[PDB]
Amino acid sequence: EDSLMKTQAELLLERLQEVRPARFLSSLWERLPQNNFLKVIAVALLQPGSQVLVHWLLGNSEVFAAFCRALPAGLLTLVTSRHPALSPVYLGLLTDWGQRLHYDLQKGIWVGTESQDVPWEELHNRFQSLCQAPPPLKDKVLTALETCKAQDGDFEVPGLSIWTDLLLALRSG
Ligand SMILES: [Hg+2]
Repeated sequence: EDSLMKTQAELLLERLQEVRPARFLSSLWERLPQNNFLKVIAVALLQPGSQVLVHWLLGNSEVFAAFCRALPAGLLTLVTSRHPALSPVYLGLLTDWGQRLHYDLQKGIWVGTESQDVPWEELHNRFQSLCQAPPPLKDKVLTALETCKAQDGDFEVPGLSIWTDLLLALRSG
């Protein structure tokens, strides 16, 4: 199941620490259904190069952007804890995605305008998960959120700044 997926992740890593191998990954990405393949890469990133997988993910910003949308918050925080080069990249997508949103006064939420825009609940959930991560990570996340809030003007009233609002949801008194 996830035993199929462990096996497949082992086989992909064994084939990469051996063997292209950026060219292998690119042909696998064009050939395999993307859903399957993102999950296998996720498992490959968590196995006891690999640094070859990471480099290739840094090199393919579209592929990693989909990885970051498709996979659960908690999985993303695991992957990004182990592989810190993926960290500023995750945070940058998150920041970009959050900037796309605006405040719908009638619904009382932050909403996008394009199909691909990330929902508020998803952004909230990704940051909540990142904010419960082991030290080097929790602090880079916190700083990023504060940096953006300060950039918007350090507002505390709701509906101005997504970052004000996210930090209010994320902090508990
Ligand atoms: Hg931010």
